[PDB]
Order: sequence, then C-alpha cells, then structure tokens
Amino acid sequence: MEDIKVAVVGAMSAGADWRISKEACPNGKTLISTLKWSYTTGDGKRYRSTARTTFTFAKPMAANYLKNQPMYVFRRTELKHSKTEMDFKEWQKAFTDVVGMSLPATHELHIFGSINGVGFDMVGQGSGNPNVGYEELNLKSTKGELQFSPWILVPHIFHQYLPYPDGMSPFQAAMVDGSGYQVHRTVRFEDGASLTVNYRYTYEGSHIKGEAQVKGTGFPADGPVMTNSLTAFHIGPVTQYGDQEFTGAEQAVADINARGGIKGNKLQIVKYDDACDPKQAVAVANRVVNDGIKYVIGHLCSSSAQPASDIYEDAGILMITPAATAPELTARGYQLILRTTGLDSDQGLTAAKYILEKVKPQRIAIVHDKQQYGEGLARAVQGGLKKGNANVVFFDGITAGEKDFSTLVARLKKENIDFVYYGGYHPEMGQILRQARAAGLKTQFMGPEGVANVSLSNIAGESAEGLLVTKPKNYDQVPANKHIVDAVKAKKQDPSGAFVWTTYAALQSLQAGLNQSDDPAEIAKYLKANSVDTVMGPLTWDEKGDLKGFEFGVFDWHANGTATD
Ligand SMILES: CC[C@H](C)[C@H](N)C(=O)O
Ligand SMILES: [Cl-]
Repeated sequence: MEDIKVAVVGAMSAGADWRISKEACPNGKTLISTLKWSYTTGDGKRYRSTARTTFTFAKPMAANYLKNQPMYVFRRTELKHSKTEMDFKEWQKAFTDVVGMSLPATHELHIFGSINGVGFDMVGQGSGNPNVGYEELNLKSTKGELQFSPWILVPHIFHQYLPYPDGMSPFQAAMVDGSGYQVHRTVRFEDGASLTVNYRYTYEGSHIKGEAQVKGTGFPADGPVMTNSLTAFHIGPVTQYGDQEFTGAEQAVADINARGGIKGNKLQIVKYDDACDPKQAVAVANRVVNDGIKYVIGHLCSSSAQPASDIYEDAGILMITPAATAPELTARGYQLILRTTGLDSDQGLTAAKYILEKVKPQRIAIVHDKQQYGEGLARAVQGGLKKGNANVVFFDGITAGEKDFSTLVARLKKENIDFVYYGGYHPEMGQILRQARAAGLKTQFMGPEGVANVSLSNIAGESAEGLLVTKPKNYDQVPANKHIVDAVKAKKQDPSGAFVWTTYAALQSLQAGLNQSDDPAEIAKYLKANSVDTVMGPLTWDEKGDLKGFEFGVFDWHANGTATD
C-alpha cells in the first residue's frame, strides 16, 4: 500500500525557480540544513550536488524553534559575472510546510581559499531586507581572473537576512543578542568532487563582515567547473520535447490516480533529466535503479535511450520510450524495452511516398545534422527516392547548433532547388526555413516529428508556413480526449504536442501491465500479447516491443504552430 514510483525522464527542463533547504535541530546548539542543487552547463547538461550545512550557536536556541521540527526555506538566486566581478541577488522565504504559497542593513564578504589547489580571493559590499529575505552582493577578485566557474561560489556567497513566519529566525536571534553562530557547509558532486566552506561573522551595528574559507577538490580538469561551462538554465535544443513529456505524463498520472489508481495504489512521478546526452542518460539510469524504481517512462532521443536501455535491461527495469524512433534500440533482442512511437524506417518511407505521389518536385536536396535520427531519416527517403527515380541532386550534412546557413542557403539558390528534406530537430530547421525566406528562396521544405512542434514556429515565424511534416496523428482532435485537452488547458499548457499523447499512452500501457503483476518481465509479456485502449487508439506491440501498424501521417505546418492534413 506504498505509493508506486514511476521515473519520468525529461530533457533540458528549467526545474523549479525556488530550492528547498530542509532545516532540522537535533540539539539546542545545532542547526542542520540539507540541499539538492543541480548547476547547468552552457550546453544544457546538469551537474548534481548535495549540501549538508551545519550552524553552531554559542547560546542555546529558544524552545519555540525546536518544538517546530522541520522548517522549510525556499531560496532563488541570480548571478551576473565577468572573469573578475560577480553580482548576486538572493530571495529567501521560510515556511513550516513543503507548500509554497539591531538587524542587518549592509554586509561585506571576504570569500577566499582554493579550487583544485588554484587559490582565489574576492571582497565586496552588499545590502538586504531582514524582513523579506532579500540580499545582494558585488564581489571583486584581489588576485586576477578566476580560472574556475564563479557559479561554484553560489550559494556560498548571510542567513541573518532571513526571517521565520512569526518572528526572527534562529540566525537573527543570535546576531541581536551578540553570541552568534558559525557555519560549516559541505557539498558532494555526482563526479566525486568536494567543497568545504567555513563562515565566521562580526557585527558592526547593522553592517555584517563575512569571512568565508573555501576548499574545493578533485573537480575533473575538463569538467563544467574548470572549463567555465556553467550557466543559469537557458532553454535548450530539446526543452520542447521534455516539456511535452512532463505535460502528457502529469495529466495521465492525475487522471489515473483520480480514477482510484492501480489497485488503491497511487502513481508518483520521480522526475529525471538526461539532456538527451549519452553519459548523463547513463548517470540517470544508474540512479533510477538505485532508487528502487522498476518502471521508466522516457529517454526521448534515440542517442540517449540506447545507452539508458542497456542498464535498464541489465537491471530488470521496464522502459517505454514514447519518443526515441531509431530502429537500433529494439533491434538488439532486449525484452524489457517498449515504445509508444514508430521508427525512422517507416517515417522516411512515408515521406518518399508523399514526395513521389503528391509533390513530385524537380530538383531535390536531402540535408541532415549527422546524428542517428537525422542521417537515419535522410537515408530512408534517399533510398525511397532512389527507387522511384526522383531527381535527388545532393545529400549533405551540417553541425547541430550553428546559427549560420549562408553556405547551404547560397547553394540551394545556385542549384535551383525547389524541394529539401531535413532529417533533424527544430533549432536547425527553424534557422533554415528563416534564413531561406530571408534570401527569398521559394523552396519547399519537409521534416519529421522532430520539427513538428511550436518551437519550430517560435524560431521561424511566417517561414514555418507551408513546411511539410511527418508526425503522429492529431489525437487532441479525437472526442475521447476532450476531457484531457480541457485539463491541460485549465493549466495554461499546450495539449497539441504529440509527446503529450505518446507519453499519456505510455503511462496507460504501464497502467494495464501493473493491473497484473508489478514484475517488469510479465508486463512486457502481457503488453506484447494484448491490445491496450489509449488516447492513440489500441496499441498492440510485437516481440521486440515496437507498436504494430503505427502510421506517422503527413501534415501541412502553419506559422500559428498547428498542422492540417
Ligand atoms: C524526442 C524524439 C526525437 C525528436 C527523435 N524521435 C529521436 O529519436 O531522436
Ligand atoms: Cl544553508
């Protein structure tokens, strides 16, 4: 009768604005606060850290603070930084429940020590509002240029600026009486690295002097930290796909658990982020196993669902990908691996047919981005086009995430290309469509479900008009799915996305399974020999876990970010 844990594996999700510091006091003279903290890489990767932080009070804390077992503190931050300056702002709000809706005026921070034995030292002034939990800080180097990421000194760059619901925090209480606290903080990194910070404070009226002594060690030398690859989260090349999964998934789970759940037992999503990165997707998978989670919804890109699939199979963990389409993944005899989507093979053949039958252009160019998906899809299509005598002029590739297509654009122009197929994902396609119509090509473009999203429209504007896509059918127009569509809307979320539906269908799949056996093997056996009613229709699977008789369907794309037959 425990809740049943399902892993949902997104990609390049923002995550929550506020961080939970949990706060416990085991004695009158000690406060311990626990932190989870992911950084993000100028790449959209996640570097995961866990903090323990210890406050020593020279005088015992009044009884009121102790009688109020777990306090919860929500904190956000911002950092602008050069190689020499930093500028930082913190908002902090205390509550006694995990549900989110003279005192100090000025301070200084001397923050010094070492990172992988590279000494650093910074100094500078700041202010805050002890009533509201706001603080700000400027900091200048007294040595030279940080040869590490300044986002590693974040959080560590003044809890005397908090307050509790009905008064002063313990931290403030301690400043006003003069007896004070000290702070040890310790950070574990997923990659073995380690950071120690010790904090002493003097008070001079309402001004604070912070001393902060910093020992970091065994950061990998081409890690995010030693490499300055750390950024705030900026939307990433697959944020659209992760967001559509999470949406379809959170609706589904609500709707299931309302209907009473599996057999009394409710489902609980445990969110993970693999960044569609091979290594990270392998960190995620090892964590999934270790967390006792036996059913996985996700790994969205082929490139990251392969590496992940190995561990899951190796561990007796069920994995339904609602999104990864490269046929490789179900072509290696794995038994615990299912799909709520089709394959590049059928997706490239659908295209070629629509080009040979219903377009018939004169001069074809085939472009891809060189990854499994894109090249994969271009080879189907090329092969379909070759067999129907279509006049394919050149097949070519580009790097993912360059913004400059002046070379491809001048070349489609020089060679009077009226049609182009682009195997790949929306960022590159977006720029193509847009830098094309800028240069005044009348060229007609085509893409797979990877470009069939609202972000394509966001990048391209009017250029997106007339783009041809292959994509799953529009199940958001099917009357059964009306209720679901309304709920997504109630939440201001966009239900047209296909991964919303595939994801929703993948949970329903898991549902049917779970209703006999909590065992990952019988589920895969059951599902393979039975049809499930889902938001996509009935869903028979085959013995390698591919959906039987899945047809993508070909659609006209529009600058509004909808799509018609
Ligand atoms: C999110 C899925 C992406 C677009 C594609 N189907 C792939 O296998 O990489
Ligand atoms: Cl803290």
